[PDB]
Amino acid sequence: GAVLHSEPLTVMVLTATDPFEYESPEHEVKNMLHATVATVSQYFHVKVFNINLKEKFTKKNFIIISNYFESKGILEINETSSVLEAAPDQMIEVPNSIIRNANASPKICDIQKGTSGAVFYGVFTLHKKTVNRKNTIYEIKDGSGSIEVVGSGKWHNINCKEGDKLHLFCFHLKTIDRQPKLVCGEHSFIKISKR
Repeated sequence: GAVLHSEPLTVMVLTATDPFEYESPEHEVKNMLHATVATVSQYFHVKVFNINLKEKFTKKNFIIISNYFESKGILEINETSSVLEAAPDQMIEVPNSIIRNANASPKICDIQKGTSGAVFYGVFTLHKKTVNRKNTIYEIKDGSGSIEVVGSGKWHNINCKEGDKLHLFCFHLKTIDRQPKLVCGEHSFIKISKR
């Protein structure tokens, strides 16, 4: 159950992925990208479903979004949304603290406290990989704990080795055998950093 934001909101683009394939709710494969943006008070993760907007979602661009959606605190832009270039006199002053917050990853111990279905993003070191038959277990670890990431579909058996860093986008928390795990969903994405 998403909510609709009708009013213009000026944001500064912080980061954006390249386009990648995903399956839509109508069971069609299309392209999307993940982005992060900031107002003067807060940063947001954004799912961008209209790939024609990829040039507007460039780092340090100022854009004005309207008729966009929000689910679980994540903003969603689809074809029906409006994304305009901000005029020079429409720029906003984003404190560097917000940008630092946006780039910070959550600690695994805090992911482990999440409610079922909570959504997380971050960059984590791969500690152990178990390639099963229908899915792959990527055990990630930081100084606060360890958690299993369950990858299937596009994220089954990806080309990585223990020690690499995995940048996880839009994974969600699920209890599996009395244990919190991160699992992929419709809009999940992984980026590998070799080490």
